[PDB]
Amino acid sequence: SRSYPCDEKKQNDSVIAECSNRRLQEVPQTVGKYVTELDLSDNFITHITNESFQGLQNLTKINLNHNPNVGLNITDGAFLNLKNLRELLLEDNQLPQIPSGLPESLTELSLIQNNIYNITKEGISRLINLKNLYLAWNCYFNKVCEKTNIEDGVFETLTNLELLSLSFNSLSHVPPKLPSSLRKLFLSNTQIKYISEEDFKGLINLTLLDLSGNCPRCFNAPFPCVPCDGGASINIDRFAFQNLTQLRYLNLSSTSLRKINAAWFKNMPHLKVLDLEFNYLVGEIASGAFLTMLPRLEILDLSFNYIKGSYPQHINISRNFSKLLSLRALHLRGYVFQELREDDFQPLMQLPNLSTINLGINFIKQIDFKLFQNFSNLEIIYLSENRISPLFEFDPHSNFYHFTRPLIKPQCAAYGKALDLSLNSIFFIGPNQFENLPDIACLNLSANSNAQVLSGTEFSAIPHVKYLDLTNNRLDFDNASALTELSDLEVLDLSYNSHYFRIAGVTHHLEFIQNFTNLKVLNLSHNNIYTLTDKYNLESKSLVELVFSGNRLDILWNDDDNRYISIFKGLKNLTRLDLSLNRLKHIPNEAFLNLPASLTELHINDNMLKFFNWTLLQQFPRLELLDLRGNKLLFLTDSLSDFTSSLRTLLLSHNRISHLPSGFLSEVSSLKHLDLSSNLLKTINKSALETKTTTKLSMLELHGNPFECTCDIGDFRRWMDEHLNVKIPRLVDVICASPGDQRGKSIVSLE
Amino acid sequence: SRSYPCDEKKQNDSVIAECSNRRLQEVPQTVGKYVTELDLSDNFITHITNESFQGLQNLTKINLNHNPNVGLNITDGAFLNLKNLRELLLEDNQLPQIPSGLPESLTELSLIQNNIYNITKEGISRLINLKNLYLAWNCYFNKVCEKTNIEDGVFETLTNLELLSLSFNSLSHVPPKLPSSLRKLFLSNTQIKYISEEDFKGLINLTLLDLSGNCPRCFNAPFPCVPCDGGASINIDRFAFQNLTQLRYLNLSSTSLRKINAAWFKNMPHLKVLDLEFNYLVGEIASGAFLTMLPRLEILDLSFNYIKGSYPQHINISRNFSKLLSLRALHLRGYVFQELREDDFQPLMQLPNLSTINLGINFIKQIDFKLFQNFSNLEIIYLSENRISPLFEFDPHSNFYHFTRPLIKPQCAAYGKALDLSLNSIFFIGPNQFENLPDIACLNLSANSNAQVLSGTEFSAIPHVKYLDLTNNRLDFDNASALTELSDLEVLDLSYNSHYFRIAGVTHHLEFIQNFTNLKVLNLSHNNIYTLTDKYNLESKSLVELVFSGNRLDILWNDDDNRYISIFKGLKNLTRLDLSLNRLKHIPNEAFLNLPASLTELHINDNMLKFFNWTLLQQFPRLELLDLRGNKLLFLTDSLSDFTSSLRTLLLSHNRISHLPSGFLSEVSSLKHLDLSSNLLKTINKSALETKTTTKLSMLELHGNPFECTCDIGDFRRWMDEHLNVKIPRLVDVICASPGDQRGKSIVSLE
Ligand SMILES: *[C@@H]1O[C@H](CO)[C@@H](O[C@@H]2O[C@H](CO)[C@@H](O[C@@H]3O[C@H](CO[C@H]4O[C@H](CO)[C@@H](O)[C@H](O)[C@@H]4O)[C@@H](O)[C@H](O[C@H]4O[C@H](CO)[C@@H](O)[C@H](O)[C@@H]4O)[C@@H]3O)[C@H](O)[C@H]2NC(C)=O)[C@H](O)[C@H]1NC(C)=O
Ligand SMILES: *[C@@H]1O[C@H](CO)[C@@H](O[C@@H]2O[C@H](CO)[C@@H](O[C@@H]3O[C@H](CO[C@H]4O[C@H](CO)[C@@H](O)[C@H](O)[C@@H]4O)[C@@H](O)[C@H](O[C@H]4O[C@H](CO)[C@@H](O)[C@H](O)[C@@H]4O)[C@@H]3O)[C@H](O)[C@H]2NC(C)=O)[C@H](O)[C@H]1NC(C)=O
Ligand SMILES: *[C@@H]1O[C@H](CO)[C@@H](O[C@@H]2O[C@H](CO)[C@@H](O[C@@H]3O[C@H](CO[C@H]4O[C@H](CO)[C@@H](O)[C@H](O)[C@@H]4O)[C@@H](O)[C@H](O[C@H]4O[C@H](CO)[C@@H](O)[C@H](O)[C@@H]4O)[C@@H]3O)[C@H](O)[C@H]2NC(C)=O)[C@H](O)[C@H]1NC(C)=O
Ligand SMILES: *[C@@H]1O[C@H](CO)[C@@H](O[C@@H]2O[C@H](CO)[C@@H](O[C@@H]3O[C@H](CO[C@H]4O[C@H](CO)[C@@H](O)[C@H](O)[C@@H]4O)[C@@H](O)[C@H](O[C@H]4O[C@H](CO)[C@@H](O)[C@H](O)[C@@H]4O)[C@@H]3O)[C@H](O)[C@H]2NC(C)=O)[C@H](O)[C@H]1NC(C)=O
Ligand SMILES: *[C@@H]1O[C@H](CO)[C@@H](O[C@@H]2O[C@H](CO)[C@@H](O[C@@H]3O[C@H](CO)[C@@H](O)[C@H](O)[C@@H]3O)[C@H](O)[C@H]2NC(C)=O)[C@H](O)[C@H]1NC(C)=O
Ligand SMILES: *[C@@H]1O[C@H](CO)[C@@H](O[C@@H]2O[C@H](CO)[C@@H](O[C@@H]3O[C@H](CO)[C@@H](O)[C@H](O)[C@@H]3O)[C@H](O)[C@H]2NC(C)=O)[C@H](O)[C@H]1NC(C)=O
Ligand SMILES: CCOCc1nc2c(N)nc3ccccc3c2n1CC(C)(C)O
Ligand SMILES: CCOCc1nc2c(N)nc3ccccc3c2n1CC(C)(C)O
Ligand SMILES: *[C@@H]1O[C@H](CO)[C@@H](O)[C@H](O)[C@H]1NC(C)=O
Ligand SMILES: *[C@@H]1O[C@H](CO)[C@@H](O)[C@H](O)[C@H]1NC(C)=O
Ligand SMILES: *[C@@H]1O[C@H](CO)[C@@H](O)[C@H](O)[C@H]1NC(C)=O
Ligand SMILES: *[C@@H]1O[C@H](CO)[C@@H](O)[C@H](O)[C@H]1NC(C)=O
Ligand SMILES: *[C@@H]1O[C@H](CO)[C@@H](O)[C@H](O)[C@H]1NC(C)=O
Ligand SMILES: *[C@@H]1O[C@H](CO)[C@@H](O)[C@H](O)[C@H]1NC(C)=O
Ligand SMILES: *[C@@H]1O[C@H](CO)[C@@H](O)[C@H](O)[C@H]1NC(C)=O
Ligand SMILES: *[C@@H]1O[C@H](CO)[C@@H](O)[C@H](O)[C@H]1NC(C)=O
Repeated sequence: SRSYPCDEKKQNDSVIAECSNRRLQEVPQTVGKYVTELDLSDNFITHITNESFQGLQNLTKINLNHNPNVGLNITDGAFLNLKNLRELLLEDNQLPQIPSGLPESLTELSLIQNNIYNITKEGISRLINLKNLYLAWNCYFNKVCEKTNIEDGVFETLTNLELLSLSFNSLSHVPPKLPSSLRKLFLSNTQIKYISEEDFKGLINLTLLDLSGNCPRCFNAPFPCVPCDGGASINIDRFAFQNLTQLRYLNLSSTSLRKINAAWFKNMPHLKVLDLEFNYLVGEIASGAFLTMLPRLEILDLSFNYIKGSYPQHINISRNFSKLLSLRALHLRGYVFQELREDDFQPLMQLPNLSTINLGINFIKQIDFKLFQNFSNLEIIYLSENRISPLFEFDPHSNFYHFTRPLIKPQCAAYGKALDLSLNSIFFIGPNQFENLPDIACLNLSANSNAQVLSGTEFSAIPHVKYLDLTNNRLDFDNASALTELSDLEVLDLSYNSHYFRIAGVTHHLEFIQNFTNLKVLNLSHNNIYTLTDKYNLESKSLVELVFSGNRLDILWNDDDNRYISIFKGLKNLTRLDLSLNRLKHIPNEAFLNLPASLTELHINDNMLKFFNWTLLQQFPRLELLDLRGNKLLFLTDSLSDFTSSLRTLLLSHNRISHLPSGFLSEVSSLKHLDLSSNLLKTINKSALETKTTTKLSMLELHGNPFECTCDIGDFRRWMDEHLNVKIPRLVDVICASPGDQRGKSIVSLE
Repeated sequence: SRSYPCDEKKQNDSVIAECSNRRLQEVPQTVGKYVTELDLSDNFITHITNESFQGLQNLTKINLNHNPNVGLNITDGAFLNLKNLRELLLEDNQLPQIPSGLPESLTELSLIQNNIYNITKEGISRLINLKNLYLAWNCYFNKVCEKTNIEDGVFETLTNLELLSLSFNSLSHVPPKLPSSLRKLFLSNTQIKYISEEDFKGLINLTLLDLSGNCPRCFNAPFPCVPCDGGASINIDRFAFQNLTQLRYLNLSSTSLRKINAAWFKNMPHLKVLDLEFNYLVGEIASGAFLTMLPRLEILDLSFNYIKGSYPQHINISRNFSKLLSLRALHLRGYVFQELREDDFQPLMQLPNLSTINLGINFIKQIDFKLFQNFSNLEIIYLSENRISPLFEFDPHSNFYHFTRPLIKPQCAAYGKALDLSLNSIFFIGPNQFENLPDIACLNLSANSNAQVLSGTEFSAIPHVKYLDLTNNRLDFDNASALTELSDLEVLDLSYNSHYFRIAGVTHHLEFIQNFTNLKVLNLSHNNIYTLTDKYNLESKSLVELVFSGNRLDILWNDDDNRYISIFKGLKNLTRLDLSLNRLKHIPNEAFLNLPASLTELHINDNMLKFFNWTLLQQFPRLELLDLRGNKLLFLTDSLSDFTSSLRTLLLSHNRISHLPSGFLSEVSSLKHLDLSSNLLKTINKSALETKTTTKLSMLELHGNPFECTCDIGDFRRWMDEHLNVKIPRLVDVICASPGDQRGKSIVSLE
């Protein structure tokens, strides 16, 4: 009753099977007949008939995507026997045609990233229960392909269809006779140079229209890009939008617009979000009649509208921006101006809800920072990637014109008002740098090439910063009072400040750490710390988490040196310590005993450790997680039960362990998750995993071990059959290296 | 007659065996009896008896360093049977004593890095042929160890001894009764507070004396450091040096000297190198009477004399520096001053021979650069690691107080006068930055945080730069005219300028490359180049070498994009191309065929390639070296000789190849060096390696293949004996992965 090759899961009272990435050459017939969802994606399967899915009654969803990995053949009516089938995902299979004989039970069908140039009534019209249909990315860029032929009224007969995506195919015309049920319609990069009055008429319900990339703006495009003749603007009929009163989302990005007709929006009182990126809008941003027509708009994206070859002193914002009442986020990137003056943003200052200004990639040399104060609600000021100084490669499921991730890390933003100045030129913070700013809880100074010695006065004008990102500078920590003006500081990120730490001759002072009452998280990673001046110890009463990865503890804890022996002992509250990537061959016993006893989580992974003294765990009563992955360890104690009562998770993967000690797990009742994968194990003995008392072990990962498949391994199989409460993942990757005839086979199949 | 386990090399008409790092548990009995030198270092050997070396007549040299790797037991008289044994290297063996009954034939004995606390007549005084004796690093730092007992008169009887190294042991006094034949005496870090008149009295042959680290300067020490009481200076009697008239080299580093007694040098006409580092000499550097005593001095190291807690405006250089008329290099690092004024260096400007001035690590904010022109001979101006703005962990065989590597890369300095500005704050190069400089052939701007768009005017004042290091900046290459003012430019390093390259939205211009008539070497590595503006090709008629590693050719050569297909074709002179670390899964055939036909050397290593089209090698008539290492490749052609006339070296290591096709070594007469190491080969059939016609192959690397050890290998073993002209290195590392009873065995030992 151990599921193979697939893994069985429990989700919303329905059990699902994950067969993905298992190197399968066909549809496994061992799939449990009770499964409602089946993921076959990323395998070698070359064929599908009506015999593949047999016996599966309740199956509602099948993922066949990315098959074969590195010419999928589907028969006519291969899916026909499946009555309960809802969602079918065929993406990236090199299908020359829409498969015929698809069931009429389909509510969702994704053919994305295939060779299909023909949308036919024969394959489509019969399925009337379709909600979502994904045809995108069949013909695009420099791919060898044909123009998409859409047979007349192929879509007319799906009267339930709420979503249609034809994006990234050669179309040249909006398809006629679209069902009035359409909610979202994606026409992006379809080569449609003209939008008529007739095109969208029947759609009274449209929530979203994507016309983007038709007559694109092609200068400096990171994809093969073909403009309309002379680089003309897309032609939109004055009345093209008259009948869309429900539109929430309009994507006009990269349509080469020099002009917005305000009457496009006349009939769109509720428009939420308008994507205007990659057009020529500098003229419209300055005048902009259409901005009077957008009272409910929450998100405006004007990014990359810059005039080629122009570096203007200031950005010209129309007073009519003040008419955008509901505006939440304003995105202006790639406008390209020299200087931000307080009076240039005047139209934005009265807007009640505007929480976000995105000025990224403007090459801005200077900003009058007092201007953000005069706004009302700003929670996010994103200045990243400017010149501010002191004083298939494309994911088909992603937005094509910008990244969709948060501008600021959620963990920083959740503290309060956020100012992101990262990837700029502020190499020295003077006395007046932060004056007349709002009360900033979240500050990103990352990547400023800052070489200064922070003296304790630099942040006085913004004392309430909780989260400070100083990463990727060259900071010189020469002052014990550094940063201590921020008394409320919770998270401090010092990563990638290695510049001065690497020099033995200059002085290094980390003592300021102890001066914070509320400091919770400190990241010291990749600083190359091997030496400190006069004070060898880190000390904090508050600190919870310390990331020390990417430093040299191999030097600090060198056998001939007593000085750093207590380096972490003074962090009295510490529950999480990351020692990874320290080049550690061995940790001196006394050094390990000096780690804080409060630790619940300890990462020693990705070092060179040949040696671990397990006895020392006796001094860490709270330790739930020990991560030893990526070391050289050849040996396991047999005594672990007397070393720890607390250890829940033990990660040993990618080590040299050749053997599992008799009664390895005897009496260790704490241990839930043991990862033995990617080791030297030849086999596992009877007495190895046997215990008389209770055990909560729920997961054991053996994959990547060179098991000897002779009868010696029989007992382990018998252990596996006896305990099914212990989950063993990727059974297909648990593989017999010997005997010669068993090579490549899974250890779960044997005489 | 294939040598095992050692590899036997021919050196200066003699024969040496390299046995190092072979995991040998004891001394091999198979060593050729004609070998003059034997390196057993870094093995597991735990025992040396008089039966270990039997049969070896002419052995002059034995290296036992680092055994066992992670207590070497040497029996009394073990080495006695070796009459011709001269050099014995016993380093890092944890020897508790000097091994008794060593041969009287020893000229050189190295006991460095052991546990020996007693130097006795029994172990030493009988070796009267000793020239070099190394006892260093036995007791030092926080190591648990004993003060060194040196038995009275122990060295007295060694009348040929020219080199004695006692450094890093606790001595407390110079040993009495040293032989007058001494040339070089190393007493560093021996805890000697006082040097009397008697200590060196009779050594009239001494050319080198090292007293460094005695009464050390401990502030900011990156090792456990114990100062003399009160941090006081070493006490050197006025007459301590009076008889050493031959002294060339004196190391006084870190002796805590406040004052230098000029009479120390009264009798030292030959003194060439003086090391004064890590003392408190700022006063002496200003006054400097002792300088008059050193007109023959070539090298003076004053580095790290800074006064604690002091950041003076100017360096104060005594007029008496003008007296050093033989000075070649002056090292003043870590003096710590703000500004370098032309007058400050006056005393140096008439020194005829001074070619090197080292100003590293002073935190200098500004220099008046015109001063360097008043000098006479300056070839090396080292300004690295300053504040300049726009206008066991210790190697026992290395210098303890500074790196000995060249200040400037020799490839760069060879061109002429060098200015090294690396690791400063020059973030913008203005019109006057480089005015009044000498004719600078070699310029290092690395790690200056420079974000500018170089327009072609920045270097005009130093138009003759041959070698330009721009690495580790954030350069915005926005101008086709960049650098073109340097018309004689030969080597250009742009590595780690990825900042703006990684942003798709900004413009990227590499066209400037073509404007150089003499450009030879170009490093573009780790720039993350995935997109360029309007001009997709790199073109030069001059270029010989191009390093493209760490870029994205996976993106540039993506299937759906034809734009970069010719990217390297326009480099018509190119013989060397590095395509490593481009994340390549495969290379489009036409993209490959557009690689310059002139290539003699091509590196595709460390990509993701599963496919290589060998046929395409036809278009590369000059290709000697193909580097495929670190890929996923499963497949070799059996037709290879059809595709290449020229291929000398083929590196296949770390790939997926499990099989060698029949009749390969047939007809390929060009291939001397083939590396198949770290592949999946189970065996090699007869059929693989046969050829009728000649085969020039001189090396074949098999290590790391899971070899099958049945009689099916006997075919290959047969081949190996029948060709001794093909050397297979690391034979101990060519190891059978089956049968289970044959595991770990080298393939070279079997029935
Ligand atoms: C022009 O502008 C318009 C409007 O801004 C863009 O429309 C958006 O397009 C993107 C990308 O195609 C859509 O993003 C995707 O949304 C999918 C829909 O998810 C819905 O349902 C799920 C679950 O039922 C909900 O969680 C979710 O809230 C939605 O209600 C998601 O399924 C996608 O997620 C998957 O892919 C991403 C990326 O790989 C992964 O991160 C996820 O884990 C997951 O695997 C994705 O988020 C977006 O929905 C569209 N907006 C609207 C309103 O529908 C156009 O793309 C744009 N044109 C171009 C060419 O840029
Ligand atoms: C310097 O070091 C600091 C401190 O570690 C780093 O900052 C932390 O980075 C880690 C990731 O490395 C963050 O941990 C992750 O947080 C994500 C945020 O989740 C929030 O919201 C979700 C719901 O969406 C909640 O579940 C969650 O409680 C949070 O409220 C999580 O999504 C992540 O969980 C996933 O990944 C981890 C493994 O990475 C799994 O264990 C989880 O099961 C799950 O799969 C993860 O927990 C952490 O939040 C950061 N902390 C802070 C203070 O910001 C810096 O990144 C580092 N700096 C540099 C340069 O590296
Ligand atoms: C105080 O100052 C004095 C004077 O500067 C220093 O004396 C020097 O000390 C260093 C390190 O001990 C010596 O450097 C080593 O010299 C060895 C001897 O080489 C001689 O013979 C070989 C051929 O047999 C020639 O190649 C060479 O030119 C010499 O004639 C070298 O063998 C060493 O190189 C080996 O080790 C290094 C480091 O591991 C490797 O990089 C090399 O590849 C090689 O494996 C090494 O170069 C130096 O010779 C001394 N100078 C003199 C004139 O004797 C003191 O070190 C200093 N005190 C302290 C504590 O720093
Ligand atoms: C950007 O890219 C450039 C161009 O590749 C890099 O600069 C080159 O880097 C390599 C080092 O990787 C240099 O090649 C090496 O040259 C050494 C110089 O030796 C000189 O002098 C000796 C005599 O003392 C002569 O034998 C020789 O002809 C030279 O004149 C050699 O010692 C090296 O040989 C050793 O290593 C190589 C493998 O690396 C082996 O093939 C050899 O057998 C031997 O073991 C090596 O050949 C090259 O000279 C540099 N060129 C220039 C123009 O400087 C940059 O480093 C790179 N930038 C960055 C930041 O990475
Ligand atoms: C301060 O600003 C810097 C620079 O803008 C921010 O660094 C950026 O952080 C983002 C989000 O974490 C990174 O994006 C992510 O990269 C990872 C790893 O490849 C990927 O898994 C995610 O999906 C996402 O793409 C981005 O790489 C990084 N940029 C650089 C150049 O460092 C930083 O996050 C900011 N700090 C705060 C507190 O927000
Ligand atoms: C310009 O200045 C920079 C910075 O000072 C120089 O970079 C430095 O180059 C040296 C010499 O190659 C590097 O040291 C070497 O490191 C290797 C690898 O670890 C080691 O095997 C060698 O023994 C040697 O010590 C050093 O890492 C590097 N420093 C930094 C911070 O990047 C550069 O060489 C200069 N360019 C020229 C033309 O001189
Ligand atoms: C040779 C190095 O001597 C120690 C040192 N370390 C630093 C440092 N990390 N930063 C500095 C910044 C400005 C001025 C001096 C220093 C400095 N200094 C110089 C001094 C102020 C005398 O300590
Ligand atoms: C969103 C930016 O689009 C193109 C661009 N690329 C760069 C660049 N690599 N560098 C710049 C430096 C100074 C001023 C402008 C630019 C610039 N610019 C701006 C502009 C001058 C309009 O091209
Ligand atoms: C401002 O936002 C709130 C919700 O956050 C909403 O109730 C209100 O309608 C918004 N005001 C405007 C002018 O849209
Ligand atoms: C830190 O810097 C401030 C300002 O330079 C200074 O007043 C204070 O003395 C410094 N503290 C130290 C050196 O620990
Ligand atoms: C210890 O850590 C916890 C968790 O963050 C925190 O609530 C508590 O205040 C800390 N103790 C001290 C002394 O700051
Ligand atoms: C492990 O540490 C203990 C101290 O609890 C010590 O007695 C023992 O020697 C250590 N074991 C090894 C193998 O070093
Ligand atoms: C030193 O310089 C003078 C000329 O300034 C030159 O004649 C002499 O040859 C040089 N000496 C050495 C040893 O290079
Ligand atoms: C490069 O810069 C120079 C100097 O500013 C300018 O004259 C020239 O037009 C620029 N060339 C370009 C933009 O390619
Ligand atoms: C081609 O390379 C060789 C070797 O560097 C060089 O001599 C020659 O000048 C180069 N050709 C041109 C056109 O510069
Ligand atoms: C190898 O390249 C040649 C072009 O000369 C092409 O005909 C052949 O199909 C290629 N082989 C493969 C497997 O792509």
